This record gives sequence, C-alpha cells and structure tokens, in this order.
Amino acid sequence: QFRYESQLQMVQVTGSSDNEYFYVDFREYEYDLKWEFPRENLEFGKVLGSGAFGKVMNATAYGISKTGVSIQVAVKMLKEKADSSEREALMSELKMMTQLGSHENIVNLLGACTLSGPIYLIFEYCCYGDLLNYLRSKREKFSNVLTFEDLLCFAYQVAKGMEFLEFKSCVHRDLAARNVLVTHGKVVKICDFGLARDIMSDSNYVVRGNARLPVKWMAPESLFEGIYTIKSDVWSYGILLWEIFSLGVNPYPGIPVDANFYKLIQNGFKMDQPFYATEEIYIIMQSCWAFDSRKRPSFPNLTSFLGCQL
Ligand SMILES: COc1cc2ncc(-c3ccccn3)n2cc1-c1cnn(C)c1
Ligand SMILES: [Cl-]
Ligand SMILES: [Cl-]
Ligand SMILES: [Cl-]
Repeated sequence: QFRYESQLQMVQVTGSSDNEYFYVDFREYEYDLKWEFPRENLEFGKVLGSGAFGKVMNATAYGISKTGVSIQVAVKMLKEKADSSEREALMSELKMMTQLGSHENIVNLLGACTLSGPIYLIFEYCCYGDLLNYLRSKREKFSNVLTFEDLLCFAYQVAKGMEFLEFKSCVHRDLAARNVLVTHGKVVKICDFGLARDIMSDSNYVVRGNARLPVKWMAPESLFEGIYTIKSDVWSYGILLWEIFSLGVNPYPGIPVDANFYKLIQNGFKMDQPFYATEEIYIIMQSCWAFDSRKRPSFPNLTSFLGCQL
C-alpha cells in the first residue's frame, strides 16, 4: 500500500544513460545525535497543513538558534496512528537533510526530537507561505507592491537552490511553485511540503495505484518511463518559470489531465509565452521543455542567464 516518501531524494549515478541511477536510502545509516533538540522547548501554534500521514505545524522554539532567544519554526510530525513504517520514512528524511548542509534557497533543518516521544523534524519558518499563493495574492497589486525584477529574482533564487541540490546529488521529484516558500527580503526557499498535502487538497496530482503524480510538471521521461533525474527537474523548472511569469496560473490552462494530455506531451506541445515574461525568458522556458533531456540547459547555465538579466 501507499507510503510516505520525501520528494527530495538523494541519488547515485551508475552510468551515463538517464535511467542508470538508484535512490539512496538512509534507513541503515545512523542518525547524528548532535541534531537532537528538547521537545519541552517547543510551543505549538496553528496547523500550517495536514495530509493523510502527517502534518506541519507552526511553533515557537526556545534556544534553537541563539541562547535565550525564541524564534518561529515549522515542525513536521506524524498523525497519532504512528505506524512503524511511516516512522522510519521520516527518520530517513531527517538523516538525509542532516547530510545536505544548509543553503539560503532551501528550507533548512534546524533540529529534531526523536528519543522521548513522537518524532518531530524542525525547520526554518517562512512567514509568507508558498510561492503559488503569494503570486496569486498579488495579481491586483503588480507594477506589498510586486514588480518584474522581483519575479526575475524568484526565478534566479529557485535555480540557485536547484544548483545546490545538483551539486549535492539530489533531485526534487515535485518541483513546483506550491513547494517553494517565501520569507523576509523577497527570499525564496525550495522545500518538500508533501507530508502536509492530500488528494482532497489537490487535483494537480493524479492517483495511479501507489503513485501520486503531478502530471503537468513532469518531464516526458518521468511520465513515460518513471525516470527522475536532474534534467527532469530542468523541465519542471520551466513549468515553474511559466507559473512565475503568469502570476500563478495553472499550467496548460483549461486542458484537463487525461490520455489526450499524455499525447500532447509526446508530440511536442509546449505552452505559450505568459503575459509577464520577456521574449528572452520565454526562450529559456522553451529550451527547458526540450523533449530530449540532453538538449536542456543545466542549472549552472540558468544561474548565469538569470544572473545576467537582473
Ligand atoms: C506559512 O506557510 C508555511 C510556512 C512554512 N515554513 C516552513 C514550512 C515548511 C513546509 C514544509 C516543510 C518544511 N517547512 N512552511 C510551510 C508553510 C505552508 C503551509 N501551507 N502552505 C501552502 C505553505
Ligand atoms: Cl513535495
Ligand atoms: Cl498545497
Ligand atoms: Cl499529494
């Protein structure tokens, strides 16, 4: 039956073809105890989001960043059933995130509570929420004012975050604006929000046996062969660029997810230039949607092309 899995995954390449890799599993690796934080020092707030397996909650953490100082954090946890398989899925995400290291454009792990109670993973709080809702909130406030350089900066930062994950040998299997968070200074951060989401919350995911597939964000090789590489993420990134430069419009607007959608993608269908994009930004998008993954740009390339335009 269906299990919890972070959409952030470490991988190891075993050859030079796209399907020659496997997924790194931390279940047999040991958890580093220097990350352990006392549960007594967490004061819980609202539910940020709730899924089938668990939820993410706002909280106040005493002494996590500096001595004597309370800050706001976000806490992943399981729901009370506490099935032991789901427990280890969440330990594996913990161990994985402890090995990543931090980066400005990733929602970083701060600590965890694992010994005297139910498992908590503790993350940086991002006050303005997911990028998708943020962009949508600012449709009637675009020149609280949102400008074109802000949009370009968001694009640059997400690419920067993905460069980090590439260099650390990770992929994100669900890169989209709903999984990017916004915080002070127009700063954006890639996260894995999957534990806080359901099938009721989202029609952008298609049920298919065990899988829950974000079809309109997926590269052809992901859709047709089940392959997720960093070049798949470049496709997804293109789709996320379209989201940014339309202020959060659903991709392939008005087109439903069905067998005809699979055919569109197979035959080379690509979205049009959205309102807030320049022609140069649309040329970037279009090359992210190269059918052949070798023709797509890399995240170092995109970090340059968008370092320039700023
Ligand atoms: C205030 O909104 C947030 C703030 C926030 N800060 C951290 C996180 C988070 C989410 C997942 C994993 C790790 N961290 N987080 C999530 C949200 C959030 C809640 N709902 N939506 C749509 C975004
Ligand atoms: Cl996710
Ligand atoms: Cl959501
Ligand atoms: Cl989902």
